[PDB]
Amino acid sequence: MESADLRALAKHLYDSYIKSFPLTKAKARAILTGKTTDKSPFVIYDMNSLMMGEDKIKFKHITPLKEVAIRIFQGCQFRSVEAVQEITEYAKSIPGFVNLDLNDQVTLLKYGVHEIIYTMLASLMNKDGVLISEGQGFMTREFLKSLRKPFGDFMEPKFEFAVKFNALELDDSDLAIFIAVIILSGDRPGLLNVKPIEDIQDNLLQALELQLKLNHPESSQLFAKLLQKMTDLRQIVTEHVQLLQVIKKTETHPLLQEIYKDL
Amino acid sequence: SHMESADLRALAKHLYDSYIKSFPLTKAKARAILTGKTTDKSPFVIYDMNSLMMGEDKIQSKEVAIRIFQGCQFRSVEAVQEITEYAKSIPGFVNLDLNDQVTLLKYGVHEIIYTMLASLMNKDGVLISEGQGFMTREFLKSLRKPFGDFMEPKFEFAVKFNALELDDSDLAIFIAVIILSGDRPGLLNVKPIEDIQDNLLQALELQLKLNHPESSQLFAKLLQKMTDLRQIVTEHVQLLQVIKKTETDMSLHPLLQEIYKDL
Ligand SMILES: CC[C@@H](NC(=O)c1ccc2c(c1)c(C)c(C)n2Cc1ccc(F)cc1F)c1ccccc1
Repeated sequence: MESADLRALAKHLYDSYIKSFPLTKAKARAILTGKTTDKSPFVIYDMNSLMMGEDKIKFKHITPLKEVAIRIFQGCQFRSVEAVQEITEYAKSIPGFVNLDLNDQVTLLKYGVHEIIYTMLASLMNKDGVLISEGQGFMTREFLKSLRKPFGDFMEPKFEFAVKFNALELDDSDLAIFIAVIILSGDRPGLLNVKPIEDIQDNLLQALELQLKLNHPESSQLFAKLLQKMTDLRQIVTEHVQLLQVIKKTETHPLLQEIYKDL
Repeated sequence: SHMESADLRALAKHLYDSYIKSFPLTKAKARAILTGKTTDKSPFVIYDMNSLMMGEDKIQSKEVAIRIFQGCQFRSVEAVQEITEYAKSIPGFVNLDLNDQVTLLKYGVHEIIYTMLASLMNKDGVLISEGQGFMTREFLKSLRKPFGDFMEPKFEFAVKFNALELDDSDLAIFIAVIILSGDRPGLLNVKPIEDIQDNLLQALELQLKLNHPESSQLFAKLLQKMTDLRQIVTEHVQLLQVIKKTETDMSLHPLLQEIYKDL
């Protein structure tokens, strides 16, 4: 509607984005390049550095367990569950979300967290590795693909997406509106009242379009390129669940399986 | 109406919202079925062997006492899945050590099932089959030994617990307090667990004061009910040790077995 109101929505989403996500992209980019404050993350590049990292980095997912490739997949599921709760808190700050049907709120989050997890995973990724444990570590890309089959292929697609996605050079204020657009997708299966969802998303898309033009004046059709990335996000989520269904045939704890019943 | 009350009320609203999304049969719906004030919510009442056989196909050639006991396990296992889903929504729960998350769910899931079971109970019986059925207290008490002495401690607690007249918004915070118990055996980090419960205990005190202003010291009486919950769990595990050695042709559900392992 009003151009000034769209900037108010952009400022609101960014303020909530900071409160909901501790390790922002700006903080992650400072770690991946050097914030002139030392505190460089512990790098995991092989099996020996991984065993040293577990004795130094405070890992809160070390259950009595036997192969190494399972532990790494276990750690990435612990963080995923933490991420879902961060996204859920952020989704509640989107204007109009809490007023939606309660079943629709659950549906929008059920199918949206995966696409948001990979979107924000790109903020912690360069072409050589990904930050882990709130930025205290850095697991190299070569060490991830050196894992045995099929555990050596569940991160390479995210790297291929991140290197293309990070080329857009979006900051946290851009991602805050972009993440809100993904959550309010009116085409999620099982929605009961699509109209208010699309109404809010069309309002978020107007805010994102004005945000990208003011924050990236020299990027011609960046708004269009960012919408094309949403298509690539659903391709990986579909590709990941196919690899996830291969899992459950190899990892064969009852109470632990209920906490991680998804993803 | 200070700023501290704002966060406590926000925490109460968050938990109640997660409570509704995690449990499909709330106390409000349970009471609307039992009070019998409509026509579409009337349940089928099972009171003898005849009405038991009459109420079939409610959306094996086993013994009646065995078949009903097997049905209690499936609902218990399904309840563990719902409590596990609600636990992840408690702020800070998924950020704790993974072994502590399992330990809190291991010892907390019993005290919550019997707490919410009171919502489905009155003086004369308990709702079953998602509220479509209603099994009387005397029919369950008439089952062969020792299957007839399973539900009596639960009915006695429910009658005294329901006298507090708590609604779902009160139960949402009280259930969160039960999960974040820092006295569970085998915990690694008690300080982060006690910090979360102190916040939940603070939110429960304000919730009960605003929702039950005429009820004097309801917060103290609600906390004292933990003694009765512990007594039921102790009596329940003693009975299961009898069936384990008398009914060697059946076993508990694997998810239930892991909960009962050790303590
Ligand atoms: C803590 C786990 C504990 N579970 C119970 O003690 C229990 C018993 C009966 C319950 C319930 C919980 C609940 C939630 C309901 C609604 N019921 C009534 C009910 C519902 C459906 C039906 F088919 C028959 C019914 F009796 C348990 C552990 C191990 C083995 C068996 C049970």
